[PDB]
Amino acid sequence: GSHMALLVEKTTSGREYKVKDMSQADFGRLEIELAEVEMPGLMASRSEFGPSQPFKGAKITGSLHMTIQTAVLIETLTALGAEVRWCSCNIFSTQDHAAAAIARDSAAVFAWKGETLQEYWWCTERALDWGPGGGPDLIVDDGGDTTLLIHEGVKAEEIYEKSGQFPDPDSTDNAEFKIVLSIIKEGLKTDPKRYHKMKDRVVGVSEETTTGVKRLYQMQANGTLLFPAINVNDSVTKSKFDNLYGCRHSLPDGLMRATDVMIAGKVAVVAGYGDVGKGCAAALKQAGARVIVTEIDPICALQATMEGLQVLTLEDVVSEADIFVTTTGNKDIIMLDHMKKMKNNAIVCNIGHFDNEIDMLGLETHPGVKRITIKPQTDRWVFPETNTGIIILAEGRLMNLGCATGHPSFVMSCSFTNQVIAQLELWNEKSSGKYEKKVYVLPKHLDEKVAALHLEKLGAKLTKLSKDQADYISVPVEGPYKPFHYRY
Amino acid sequence: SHMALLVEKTTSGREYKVKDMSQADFGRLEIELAEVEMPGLMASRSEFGPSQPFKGAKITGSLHMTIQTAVLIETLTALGAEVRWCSCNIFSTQDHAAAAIARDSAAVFAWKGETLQEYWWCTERALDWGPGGGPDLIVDDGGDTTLLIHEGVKAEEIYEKSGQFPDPDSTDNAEFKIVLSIIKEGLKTDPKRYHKMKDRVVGVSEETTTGVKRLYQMQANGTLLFPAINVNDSVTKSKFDNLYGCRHSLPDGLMRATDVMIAGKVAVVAGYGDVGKGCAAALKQAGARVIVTEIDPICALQATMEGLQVLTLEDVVSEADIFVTTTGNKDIIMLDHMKKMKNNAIVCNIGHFDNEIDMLGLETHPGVKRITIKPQTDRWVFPETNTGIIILAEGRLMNLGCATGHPSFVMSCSFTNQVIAQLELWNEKSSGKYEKKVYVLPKHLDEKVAALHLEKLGAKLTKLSKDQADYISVPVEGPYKPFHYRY
Amino acid sequence: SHMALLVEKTTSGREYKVKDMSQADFGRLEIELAEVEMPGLMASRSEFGPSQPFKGAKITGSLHMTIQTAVLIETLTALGAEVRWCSCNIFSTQDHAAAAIARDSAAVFAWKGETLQEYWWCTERALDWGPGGGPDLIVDDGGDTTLLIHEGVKAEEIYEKSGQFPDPDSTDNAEFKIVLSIIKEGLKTDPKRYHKMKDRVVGVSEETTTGVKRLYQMQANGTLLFPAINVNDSVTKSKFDNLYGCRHSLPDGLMRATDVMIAGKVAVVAGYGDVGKGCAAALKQAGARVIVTEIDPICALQATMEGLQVLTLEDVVSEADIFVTTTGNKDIIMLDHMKKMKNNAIVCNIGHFDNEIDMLGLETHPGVKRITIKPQTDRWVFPETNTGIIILAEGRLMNLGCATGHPSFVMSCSFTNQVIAQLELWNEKSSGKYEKKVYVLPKHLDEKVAALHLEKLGAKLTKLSKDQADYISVPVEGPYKPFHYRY
Amino acid sequence: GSHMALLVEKTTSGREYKVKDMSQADFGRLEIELAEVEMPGLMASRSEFGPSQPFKGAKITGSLHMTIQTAVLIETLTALGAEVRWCSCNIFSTQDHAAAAIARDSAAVFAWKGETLQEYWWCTERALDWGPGGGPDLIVDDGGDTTLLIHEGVKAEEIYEKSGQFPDPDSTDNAEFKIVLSIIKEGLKTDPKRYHKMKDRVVGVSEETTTGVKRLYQMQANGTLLFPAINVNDSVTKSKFDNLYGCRHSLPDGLMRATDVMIAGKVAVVAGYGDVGKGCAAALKQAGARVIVTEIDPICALQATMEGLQVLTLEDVVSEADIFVTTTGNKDIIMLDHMKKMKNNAIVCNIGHFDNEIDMLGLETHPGVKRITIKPQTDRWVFPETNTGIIILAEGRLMNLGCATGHPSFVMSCSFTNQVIAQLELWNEKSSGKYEKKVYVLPKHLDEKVAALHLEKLGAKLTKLSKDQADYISVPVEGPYKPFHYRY
Ligand SMILES: NC(=O)c1ccc[n+]([C@@H]2O[C@H](COP(=O)([O-])OP(=O)(O)OC[C@H]3O[C@@H](n4cnc5c(N)ncnc54)[C@H](O)[C@@H]3O)[C@@H](O)[C@H]2O)c1
Ligand SMILES: NC(=O)c1ccc[n+]([C@@H]2O[C@H](COP(=O)([O-])OP(=O)(O)OC[C@H]3O[C@@H](n4cnc5c(N)ncnc54)[C@H](O)[C@@H]3O)[C@@H](O)[C@H]2O)c1
Ligand SMILES: Nc1ncnc2[nH]cnc12
Repeated sequence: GSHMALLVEKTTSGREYKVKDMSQADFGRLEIELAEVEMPGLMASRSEFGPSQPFKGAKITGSLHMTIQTAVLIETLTALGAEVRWCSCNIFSTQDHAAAAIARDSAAVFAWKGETLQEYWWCTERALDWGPGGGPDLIVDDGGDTTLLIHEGVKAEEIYEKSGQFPDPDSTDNAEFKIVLSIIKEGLKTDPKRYHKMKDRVVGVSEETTTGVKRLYQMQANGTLLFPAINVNDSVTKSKFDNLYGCRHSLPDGLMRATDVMIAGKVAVVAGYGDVGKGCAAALKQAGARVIVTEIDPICALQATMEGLQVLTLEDVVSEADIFVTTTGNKDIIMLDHMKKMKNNAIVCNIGHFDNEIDMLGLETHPGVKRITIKPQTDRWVFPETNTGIIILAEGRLMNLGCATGHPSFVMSCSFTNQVIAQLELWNEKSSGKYEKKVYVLPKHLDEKVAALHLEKLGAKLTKLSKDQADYISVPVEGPYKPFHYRY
Repeated sequence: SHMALLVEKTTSGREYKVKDMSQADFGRLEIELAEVEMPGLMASRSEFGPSQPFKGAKITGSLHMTIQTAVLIETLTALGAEVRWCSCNIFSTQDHAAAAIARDSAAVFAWKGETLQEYWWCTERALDWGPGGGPDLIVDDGGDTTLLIHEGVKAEEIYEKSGQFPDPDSTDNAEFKIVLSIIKEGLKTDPKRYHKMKDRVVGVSEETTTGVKRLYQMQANGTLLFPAINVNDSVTKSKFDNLYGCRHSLPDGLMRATDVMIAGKVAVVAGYGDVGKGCAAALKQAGARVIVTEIDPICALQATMEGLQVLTLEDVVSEADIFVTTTGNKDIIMLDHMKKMKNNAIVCNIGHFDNEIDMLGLETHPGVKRITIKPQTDRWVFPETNTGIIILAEGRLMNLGCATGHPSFVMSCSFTNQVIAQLELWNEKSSGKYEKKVYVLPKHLDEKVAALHLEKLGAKLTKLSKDQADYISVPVEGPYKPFHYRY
Repeated sequence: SHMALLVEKTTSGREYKVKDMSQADFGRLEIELAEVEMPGLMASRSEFGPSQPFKGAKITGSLHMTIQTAVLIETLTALGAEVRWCSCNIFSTQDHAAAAIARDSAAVFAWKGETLQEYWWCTERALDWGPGGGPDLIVDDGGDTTLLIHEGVKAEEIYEKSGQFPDPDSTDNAEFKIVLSIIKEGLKTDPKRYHKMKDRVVGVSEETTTGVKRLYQMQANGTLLFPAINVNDSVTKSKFDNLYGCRHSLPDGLMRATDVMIAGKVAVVAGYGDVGKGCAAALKQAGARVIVTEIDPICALQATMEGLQVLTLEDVVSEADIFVTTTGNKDIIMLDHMKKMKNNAIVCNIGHFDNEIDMLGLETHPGVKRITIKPQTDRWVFPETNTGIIILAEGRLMNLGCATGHPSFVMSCSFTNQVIAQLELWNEKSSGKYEKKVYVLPKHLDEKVAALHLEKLGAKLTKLSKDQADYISVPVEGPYKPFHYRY
Repeated sequence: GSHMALLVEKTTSGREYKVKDMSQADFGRLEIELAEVEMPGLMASRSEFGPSQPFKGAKITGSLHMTIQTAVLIETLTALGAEVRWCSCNIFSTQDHAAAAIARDSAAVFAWKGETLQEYWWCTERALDWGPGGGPDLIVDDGGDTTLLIHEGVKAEEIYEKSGQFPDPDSTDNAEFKIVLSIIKEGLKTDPKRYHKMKDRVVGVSEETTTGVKRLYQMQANGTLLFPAINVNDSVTKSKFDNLYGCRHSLPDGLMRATDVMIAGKVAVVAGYGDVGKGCAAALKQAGARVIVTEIDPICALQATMEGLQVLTLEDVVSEADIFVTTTGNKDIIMLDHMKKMKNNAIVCNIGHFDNEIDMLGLETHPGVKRITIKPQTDRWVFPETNTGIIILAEGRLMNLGCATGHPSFVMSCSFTNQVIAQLELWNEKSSGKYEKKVYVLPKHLDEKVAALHLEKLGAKLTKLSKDQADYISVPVEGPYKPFHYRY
């Protein structure tokens, strides 16, 4: 094979991995130990469920961003008896010391910060490739790439089984999808029933993020979804916490690490005002920026105005603003056309799941443009027309994870305790038909439980309803406390 | 009270009972200002006026009888409705609004400072369409009009068979004794009043969380007599009026009633739902240190993320300067709590009903003394301590009781939803689309409400390309969010 | 006006003129509440009451005649002073406060809604200690009482020599014509009134930025007749009342006058000094998008750091919903600006004098029409456009004119400084310590004011060890900051 | 000499330096170029004054923290004709790439991140040691260490000149001062009139920070101050901007980089509520912490309460709080006694100038304590009594600079344009007696000018007074606009 072939390494115990630097394991462990204290829902899950080993025999593939927080999640799964293989769901989001500690101590991990796209897809394939004993039984996904690979893999395998044909990247004009089809092609040479076996064994997927869940609904709508899915993003204790308060923390962190720019006194544009945009706008306003929101949804627009934020189209503000943040989960928000109008050293970043919110393709092909790397994940692109630049963060990829460390532990404990519950539910319920090849959410009493598990850490003292009071508001003393449609 | 509970009539023969008709010109002046602040309602008049969709309809409403409600009423009449109205609280009426409506537009039975007897008499009047019958449609806020009809029908069933009347001795609740006595008296005049009424009612649209709770109870126990639209739980109602409206009107109520500085104080907000979020926001933004009480661990955790301490009432009762109940529950602030409060602690309620605070225990505490500072600000002094507390609006919703409730712009959001709900029920009167259950308006209409309010504020919306719309799986024209989206 | 400008007298012979003495009981009730909120004043009564330091003193004040000022007045009288008072603005009096004071404690000449003639007559009355002479001491807010004395002395000098009177034709300013006519009339009765007065005045303590500006002008031109203490520039005045007080009372004024939703609007704050900072804070915290105008690049830069846009008025005149002038300057919002404003834009002033907004240009605009919505809320409609603007309190300080001004707690800070200033001037009356110049209170007393207000709020101060105190070069007991510290 | 002797290196042009890694110069230049855009007051100073070379012939020693921002300041001094030698005023505050770029391109620099105290004082001595041509003429100081060394050097030289005696570290129990006296002792062997010559030549010092200015007043009060001083800290455009808004930026940056802890939901204690404490409290509250302030000054305490913050003594909250930040400029704020009461993983940091706000001496000698370094400048100290830890940032040294990058460029341009003005004034005015051996502040019209220079960058449009309006408020159309005693 190739001089530069990607090859798995093995620990002294024989577990596969590929990480940046295994010498970083001790440092990873140190920060993991700190995180544990900040993640009471995960630690409570270990205490409650560890002894009964509910995941005994289960094989779990995950793609949550390979951070210290994810490390605590992984080690909760393993504490509960799972065997685990992991990759990151973005080329820039891995924390190398986290990856090293997990590789050393707990799970197969294929992840490093600064992957090429070919490396990224290879790592995804590896995390899914359990070899002859088969697997996974369970998938934890963030953004849907792992789920996509499986669905596209089954499709390719069907064509191969019927007609002998391999995928051909020439068939697509999308550069990344060419890589995907190439991975699949090569994988047919090693195990051309890989994905069919998986299709038959996988109990379900638990999906972390808004973009991933949109993809799940597309597959359900078109009748292609192969196994049950739990939508973790839309737990209240996920969407209304991680997406909002997480970003309120990690947006400014990414800006400050990447650029050190003063936010106070600047004009910042936030495209989108969903959960992520709300948290980003909040951080920016809190820091002393004057925040302008773009929106397509009149309800979200009206919310922004109630918070004292101006709502305009991008075109209205492109020449004036200092910082741009895309939060939409859509595509084509900041185009080359917009970039050409920006002031010198305008900062352009994306915090939505995929980089196509920003027109990186257009930028890279703009005649005469010059990319000057300031430092990793801070790039100044100089427009020749003006001899002025724009500062792109993380090549348009999720800026919080790419330029900083993403969300903090405490809020990730809320998201990831939902993940643990979701995994437990899929595994425990596998032999009714509680779950069809459809998208489900966790029940409210479990959503409430996640919150309840995090109150003591913060010293929050909850009031107990009397029986009379609970009757009066039509709820049980132990909850759930809100109607099905409650929005919080 | 100097009020005689006999209807008056306009020159045209339309009934009313208000405090002072001389206030009508002033009412009109403030309505004229409110119209500019209520573009959703004005847009509704322009869109639907030519077709007069409420031609021939008879509508009873109970929305608080404010300037804002006047604009709603006059939207209904601009669209062809004949209207009778009452307030849903004894202290929430704005007398000038009532006067202008009574004079110009609709039958109104409402004044600020009703007794409970007067309150229930007004409710009966608003429902009394005379021999001809009615209402066709009900607009309710808190469910008292809906309650009266359901309890009336129940009493009429028993009466028809056994001749038994409701007996007020059956309840120790002073206000419910009044309701049972009103039902008894109505049996003695027309034992089928409410049976006939319920058979003619096309539906009710309900404004507020407490009222919608009641509706869901009636649906669950199979007693609900007619379709209901839950207006509260439109996004453009619950996450605007309940939240931002209270953020405005809570401090307004506090300032008018007491003039107390909020900055530097400790304020307790009991509950952290939509109302409690708005109330806590106002207090914190005014420089108070806010402590939240909650039963729901999700809401509690939200409060902590906003930098608020979450404790039980018992932990802070002697420390706090201001107490605000927002729960929609009962028995939040009891006499036992009151007795521990510092001198001149301010106690108020902004939930729908006054039983959040233990007025009964207060009023019956041996040796207690009430000194009225001014209307709706009372200082109660305890004999044990010789210190006092300040109760606002006798525990009734303080924002409406001590100030003017929410402002026009936010009420335009709420009330545009009410227009849409009323139009839906009425247009569908003969179609069988709605069963005797509780419905919410569809998302495209919730979005329309928002969209109607953007121009006023200069908010400029982006349009999706078809490619972008496809990418996120929505139509270019919406709706833009999944059914279970929480905003 | 129905007011007869003839003094009334109490049973005891003390003069007054108020709107309605029947309001005294209500005044008393609200004063009793205010006392609990004003610990600095109450502490002053406890500390100094036994020694009666103002025994035999005659004090004239012009503080706005509110409940808060009533507590100040009754601190002065608790300490032995005899007091005469007027308000320093035509719309700022609270009639119940005035009544209670008139009845119980001091001569008061004040009502809400004075004409300018009445305003100046009240000022003369507050200064009129009869043949015996007085005042010994003046409490001023904005400098009009001080002005009258200085202009009076000037006119008396000319009169004594040439018999010439002030001629109102010498000014085109309608209000200054009233002042010159009052001086003329007083020459015709007692040509040495103000000469005698100035020789007896121990000093003045001045409350507000505009008043202190005037004092510094008089010092600079050598006309200042007596010592003055600048109370405004105590830290515990300027950086509390002017800032936090307006943060409270600006939204109060807006809400009472108009009930408009602030959230979602664009609001312009002209000026970003202490008052503009507080006003902008309130508006932003209420959900308005605030645009600041400024002439001072430091203040402008501060605003930007707070996330506010800084533009000129001309850039935003047609966009903003609410305009608030805070400058202490003149000619901020002119007729030319008004004409460009959207229908029902709200225009108000919270600086000391109404000439921040061009009332004269408005009132004299051909074909303009004023429609009073209610007292202190006027809608002016222009003939060119047939659209209107809403002027609050005819351009007079809106917080006091449309609401109740600042709350008691913050006014206790301001007014404890006034007590200290008055005690200093009076105790030093015969010592020659103060020249005919403007003085500020020393830092240890500024700190004492703060310290007197901490217990109320439960704020617990740390004590320096002697080693720590030495390390930062301060005494354990303070003062804790260098002379030029800005806080 | 010693195997591990600290020795100056020289550039290819012969200029002295000692930095961590000269290969970092290119990276420093890249970030310097970005900073320049964010520092319009400094760049305007270059444009206005560059051609006239006002500092021709002047030698300037500085000790401003050796950051990218300071690099822009240094290169403004050199653009204006100065020769410059520099050190950092804290062992952890240097940005190594900034130091390298300056060393390479513009000035002698003795600075690295992670200096020992002996290295720190050596670098201070080197920055002051111009060799046989003499110098400096001018000093820019932050915290007063450079000024202290000169004053203590003159004292030692007087004793040496009169009585032949050298300093003896045994004479002091203060470990750091032993190092100082040792430096001075050794320096007497190379030039025993170094400091006397300086005393005679130095035109003045411009002092950056509150602690430094307190020291200057002590020397003025005791009649020991040797040369004029300009107090830059107390320009309005310094104290009310850098100390406040700078810390509002850089406090949370330091916490997030050092620990990644979620601030939202926590209890944070801010000791002191001066300018720095106001900005720190603001950041913490803005981020969703519940902030408790400690104060000795009743005015500052009352301010805090008006902002909705609880004011308590440290003892009231030590067992409950999650984060502690000292802001006092005092000493002995957080003692070992307090530390022993803190919860597991409480974060303890200092943002005041000197580390003695926190009882590091007491901590280090606590029986059985164990220091576990998580990563540089994040240390977990484990108390044996409880088997719980506290997290100390930057060994108690200024946490914003030690754990992150300190303040951002834009606000430092305000501080440092004051520095430029101060230096120009001292140099230009040296031959009257405008300036005695006393502490002075810059006049208000120059303070205003600093602000005015930063408005256009932010798009802020200032109104011009009419002549009539300016008369009415008793100010000139061109300012100054406020009375001498105005507090802003
Ligand atoms: N980086 C992180 O740590 C992180 C955390 C959570 C979620 N995510 C991702 O962030 C993205 C947003 O998630 P969310 O939960 O806020 O979704 P959301 O659906 O709640 O909000 C997205 C918003 O974008 C608006 N929008 C869509 N197209 C737009 C356009 N062309 N211009 C302006 N506004 C437009 C929508 O109206 C909507 O309100 C998703 O990709 C999600 O997966 C990232
Ligand atoms: N890290 C940075 O970037 C940075 C920036 C500016 C200033 N500084 C430094 O920060 C420190 C504070 O500066 P400042 O300008 O805020 O000073 P300041 O004098 O304005 O404020 C310090 C405050 O601490 C309070 N205080 C003193 N002793 C106390 C005690 N024992 N407990 C509680 N409070 C106490 C004082 O009352 C005062 O209000 C100084 O050392 C200064 O040099 C650091
Ligand atoms: N102003 C108002 N009018 C009617 N209902 C309301 N509910 C809250 N405020 C109100």
